[PDB]
Formats: sequence, structure tokens, C-alpha cells
Amino acid sequence: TGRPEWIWLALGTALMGLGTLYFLVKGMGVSDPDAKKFYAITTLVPAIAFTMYLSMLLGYGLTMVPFGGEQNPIYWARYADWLFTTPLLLLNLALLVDADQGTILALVGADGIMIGTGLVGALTKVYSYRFVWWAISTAAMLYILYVLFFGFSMRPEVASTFKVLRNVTVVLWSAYPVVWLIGSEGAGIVPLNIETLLFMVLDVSAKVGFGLILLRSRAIFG
Ligand SMILES: CC(C)CCCCCCCCCCCCC(C)CCCCCCCC(C)C
Ligand SMILES: CC(C)CCCCCCCCCCCCC(C)CCCCCCCC(C)C
Ligand SMILES: *C/C=C(C)/C=C/C=C(C)/C=C/C1=C(C)CCCC1(C)C
Repeated sequence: TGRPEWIWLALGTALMGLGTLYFLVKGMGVSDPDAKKFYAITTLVPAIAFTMYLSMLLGYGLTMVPFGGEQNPIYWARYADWLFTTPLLLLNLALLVDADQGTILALVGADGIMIGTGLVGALTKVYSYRFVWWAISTAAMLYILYVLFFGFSMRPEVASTFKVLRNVTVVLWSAYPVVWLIGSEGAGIVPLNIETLLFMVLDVSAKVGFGLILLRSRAIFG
């Protein structure tokens, strides 16, 4: 289409759809209750992202936000996606290490704050305050990363996959605040189409690459 980032939204739609169908097919037959949860979470995540990617691709998940005296294209549909998929991703981690309920509530809650303040920052029309919201959201993110590293005798398989995915998590999730800051939601240093490319590469890796690593490990089986 006529938005140059369409190709990345189309590619992301395709890859999230394909990942969803792959994991769907893959978890066919699975009968281990514990495995079941990881497959459910793991399939649901790019399923949701598939729909929100599609929503962006078709223009529904896009709005215009006036700031800097300009009419700025903001893909709000990403926060609808992340609002659900990032806690689910954190749930995969939390389940893996058998986290306490209170740690799960702290993560999910921190995560909703992260995304909702990100969303608020995304939609805020006073340019400076956009970054106040960025900052609070980043602080929730840093809280989450804190908890993933310092907040948790588990099976060596679980520990191993958990350390890998945790690593994967810290490196990819940390990139999102940077992209937002330098891209069109923030300082407008990086153009929207490049930003969408970046978020697509992060999202696919954070969702599909992450679940391919998780769904590969025997850590998911009781
Ligand atoms: C009781 C304790 C822990 C601290 C009180 C001492 C006073 C110092 C200020 C707070 C410092 C503690 C956190 C250290 C790490 C940081 C990254 C602090 C960043 C400071 C800047 C803005 C964030 C808000 C703050 C007012 C803490
Ligand atoms: C059979 C397997 C392993 C995967 C098929 C599921 C579908 C999803 C798409 C491929 C995902 C797997 C790799 C995860 C990591 C990444 C960094 C993917 C980046 C995607 C974007 C462009 C690169 C080309 C791709 C089409 C894989
Ligand atoms: C499914 C995709 C994932 C894992 C997306 C993760 C997104 C984040 C970690 C977002 C973080 C942000 C902040 C820390 C700063 C403000 C803006 C955000 C929402 C991009």
C-alpha cells in the first residue's frame, strides 16, 4: 500500500500468522497439563499479535496524534497487543521458574503499568510530557528486568531454558524503549517505516523466536 511501512506490517502479519499456525499444529496431541500451559501461552501470543499486526496493516490500529504541531501517525494497536502479550510472555517465564503468586502479580502489574504508560505517552499531545511517560514506563520495565534477575533449586532444564529466555527477554525488551525514544513516538530521529521494521523484527523475535526456543525445551513438561 501507500504507507511505506506496510511491507513490514504485512511481513509481520504473515510471520505472526505463520508462527501461530505452526505452534497450533505443534501443540496438537500435547497432553501434559504443564506443557499445555506453555503451548497455550505460546500460541496465543503471536495469535494476538497477528490480529493487531493485521489491524495495523489495514489501518484500523493507526491513529493521528498532534504533537510538535504535527499530525503524528501512532500505531496504537501495538499497545493493545503488548498489553496482553507481554504479561503472557512474562507468565511463561514465571511458570517456568514456578514463581510465587506475589511475584507474578508484581510482574503482570508492573507490565500493565509499562504498557499503559507507554500508551499514554504514545497518545499524549504535549511533546515534553511524552517522555515523562516514557520514563515511568521504562522504570516499570527496569523493575520487571530487576525482578527477572533478582526476584527469583529448580530443575537444571528449567534453569537453563529460563536463563536463555530471560536473556532473550532482557535484550529484546530493552530495545523497545530505545526504538520508541528515537522513533516517531518520541524524538522522531528514526522514521516510522524504519521504526516499524525494527518493532517487527523485535516482535517476531520476542514472540515467535522466543516461543520456538521455549517450545523446543523439555523444560515445559512436568
Ligand atoms: C532510601 C533510599 C533507597 C534512597 C534515598 C536516598 C536519596 C537518593 C535519591 C534516590 C536514589 C535511589 C535510587 C538509585 C538509582 C537511580 C537510577 C536513581 C535515579 C534518580 C533520578 C530520578 C528517579 C527518582 C528518584 C527521586 C529516585
Ligand atoms: C519452523 C520454525 C523454526 C519457525 C516457523 C514459525 C514462523 C515464524 C517466522 C520465523 C521465525 C523464527 C525465527 C525467530 C527469530 C527471528 C529474529 C525472526 C526475524 C523475522 C523477520 C525476517 C527474517 C526471516 C524470516 C521469515 C524468519
Ligand atoms: C510482544 C512484544 C513485546 C515483548 C513487547 C515489549 C515491549 C516493551 C518492553 C515496551 C516498552 C516500552 C517502554 C519501556 C518505554 C515506553 C514505550 C514502550 C511501551 C515501547
